[PDB]
Amino acid sequence: EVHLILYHWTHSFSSQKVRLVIAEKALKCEEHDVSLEVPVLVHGENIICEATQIIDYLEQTFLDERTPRLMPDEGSMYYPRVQHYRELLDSLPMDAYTHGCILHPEGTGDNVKYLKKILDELEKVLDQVETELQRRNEETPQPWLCGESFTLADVSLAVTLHRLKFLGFARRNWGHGKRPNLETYYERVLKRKTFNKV
Repeated sequence: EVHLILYHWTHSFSSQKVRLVIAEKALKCEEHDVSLEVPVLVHGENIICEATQIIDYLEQTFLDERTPRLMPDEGSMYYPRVQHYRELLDSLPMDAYTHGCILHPEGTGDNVKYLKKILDELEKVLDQVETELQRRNEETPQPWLCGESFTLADVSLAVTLHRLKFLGFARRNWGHGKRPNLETYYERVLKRKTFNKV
């Protein structure tokens, strides 16, 4: 029971990731929606910016047995694998699918080529995730992406999937015969109560 402050943009993608971690870790936090772009966490005299650095801080700093851990031990068996999927998902340029990376009309020729690149990049990441979720299925007599416990890889995936639904990508990328494990996963995430709150 410590008093954290979080300054965020309530509809931003970074904000949803950080607030989900904070809900999962069951931490008290006074939230300030400062919209009118990258989040800021204050913990007494410590001031941490950017979702990934805020989340890493929250994991290292709150070691109380009462607060759950979203990661296994750094020398544990499956830490490298969870770190791998969390970085994979966190590398997707989620803000770039709508407009690309060049907005001026005079770079349309190259913007559409960049949009192809990242959209092919997105297809492989989701394909890689769907095989991993099948491997988990083939070992269930129920587990999340990397193992039995909800994890930072699952935080990045739940929010990444929610974000892709919002942008109109879900219909062509899971359900209706396509990537059935992702559909089940997203359906399970929506019912989780920490995610529902955000």
